[PDB]
Parts: sequence; C-alpha cells; structure tokens
Amino acid sequence: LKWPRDLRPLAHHDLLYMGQISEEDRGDFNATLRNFLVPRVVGSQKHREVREFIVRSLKDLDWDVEEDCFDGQTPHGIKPFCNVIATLNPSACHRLVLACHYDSLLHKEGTFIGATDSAVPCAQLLYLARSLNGKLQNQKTRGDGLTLQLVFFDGEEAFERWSSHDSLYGSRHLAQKWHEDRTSAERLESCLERSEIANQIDRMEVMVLLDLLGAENPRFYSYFGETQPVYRRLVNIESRLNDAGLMELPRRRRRTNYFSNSSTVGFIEDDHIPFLKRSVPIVHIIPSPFPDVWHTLDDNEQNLHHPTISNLNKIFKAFVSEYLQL
Ligand SMILES: [Mn+2]
Repeated sequence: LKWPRDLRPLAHHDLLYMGQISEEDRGDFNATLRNFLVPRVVGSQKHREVREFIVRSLKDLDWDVEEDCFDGQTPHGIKPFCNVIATLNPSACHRLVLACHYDSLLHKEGTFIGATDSAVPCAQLLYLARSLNGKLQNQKTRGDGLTLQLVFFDGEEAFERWSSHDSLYGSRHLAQKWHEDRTSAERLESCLERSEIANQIDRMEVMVLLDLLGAENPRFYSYFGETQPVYRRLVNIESRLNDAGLMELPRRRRRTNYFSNSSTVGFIEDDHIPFLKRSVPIVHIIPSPFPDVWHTLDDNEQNLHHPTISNLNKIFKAFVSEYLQL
C-alpha cells in the first residue's frame, strides 16, 4: 500500500537553497544549541529553564505551543513532567511530526550533559523552525490540510535500570492522552479523502524521531517497512546533496553515507514506541551503533562533530521542504 500523500521530488533550485549553510546559519544554530548544553534532569531548575526556552522560541515564531504537564511515579518518587507540543497550524488535519526528548539522564557517576542525547536534536528542531520560518508561514496559508508539529518529550530517560515502567514517561503519557482525545474529519481542515480520523493520534501523519545525533559519521537504516517510502526520501536527498557538492567532508571527492539504503533488524526502545503501538508511522533517525559516548560523561560539547551536524541540518531542511513543498 502506497504512502497516503504523493511525494513530489524537490526541485533542484530548492535542493540547492536548502543545502546552503551561511556562516550566520552556523552561528544561529550554535547559539541555539548553547541553551541546551546544560544538565537538565527532570525536577531541576535548568530543566525548567530549557522548557521555557523551547516554549518562548516557538511562541516567538507564532506557533501554537501547548504543554502536556503531569506528575508521575518513578523509582525516585513523584516527579513533574512536561511535554512541549508546538504546532504551526493547529487546524490542519494532518501533521508531519518531528520529535526528540529534552530531559537529560540522571547519571550516578556525575554531571551529564547529553550533548547528542538529545541537546543536538532539540537545537535542530528549533533551528528548522527558525531557518524555515518564512516558508512555513507561507505554507500555513495554503489550506492544504498539512502542517508541521514539533514534540519535545519529557522524561524519555530511566531514573534507575531501564524498564517499561521506568522510561518514556512523557511519550507514554502523550500517546495515551491523544489516543483518548476523540475527533473527526468534519472538525478538521482539509483531511485527505481516504482518511480515518477517530482521535488526535490519527492526525500524526508520520513521526520522525531524532535521537543521539551530533557524533561523527552516524549510520542510519530503515527500521520500519511502513515508512520505507519516507525513509527513501532521506536517502535520495542525502545523495543529491552529495551530487551537488554541498556536504562537508574531510577530503574532496568523498560522499556522506549516513542513510543506508537498507533496513536493519534491531529493536530500540525510544519515544516512538507508545505511538508505534497506536499505529503511528515512525521514521527513527537514531544511529546504529549508538555514539561511543552514549551514557558516558564524555557525551559533551567537544565530542560533537560540527561538520556532521551541518550535513544533517541540510538533509533535514531539504526533507521538510520536500514533504511540505516549501
Ligand atoms: Mn540517553
């Protein structure tokens, strides 16, 4: 069964534009990332500050911003959690959803920054919203029934040993909340003809979850047969950026090969799981293997690889432009 939305190849002109990274682009992304490169454990003041920063940044871009806040039991007692959901056009029936988690692991060995996990993804979502704002605000006025939505999940990380009850607090809560929130096509702007909408979860057209990004030379694979058509667009976009000579490589005539043109057999627990269980199509943009620094005290700012981050930002901008026809 084919993808419900016909995926129009990005024109060469738009590919080139989305693949440009000005020096002020680098500066803007880095200034954004600075805000996330702090310990932000659930319950903490810096966590509150990060949450408010995400909210303010997106309200400042005229997005609808909602918080899904709740208290939940953990192995460390009751904890406050707040998912941040930003929607460009709330009334649009369908959402291309981009997501990540904004809490950082409470590491028993010491202060843990979680630069890849997931400060970089957080900054990338905000950067996309900011760099594309003009084109997104224009796309919003089309009445075409599609919009962009950014979800910054809280409480992805376990407090103690990972378990089904100790992990994914924010994503489990939100998936449940949206599944139970009933709606229908007649309440929404321009749903696709063959759509089945019974609740808010049905409006998530696909969730692209970014996690553990920022380390050198990540390897991605298609984890889900259901989103192979979408995944293949990332593969194709990356290839064309390389053809166009727009990727940053250590030497001339190398190509990036982040998005493997294959699927892998692997089960990764992450914020997509509660949505996957409710039939939300998932593209999981997480490296395999995980970065070497994963859950170590070395997951920090200096171990990020800036050229890779720039290349990923090009791919993501082109992908959003292609999906939303910006
Ligand atoms: Mn982690």
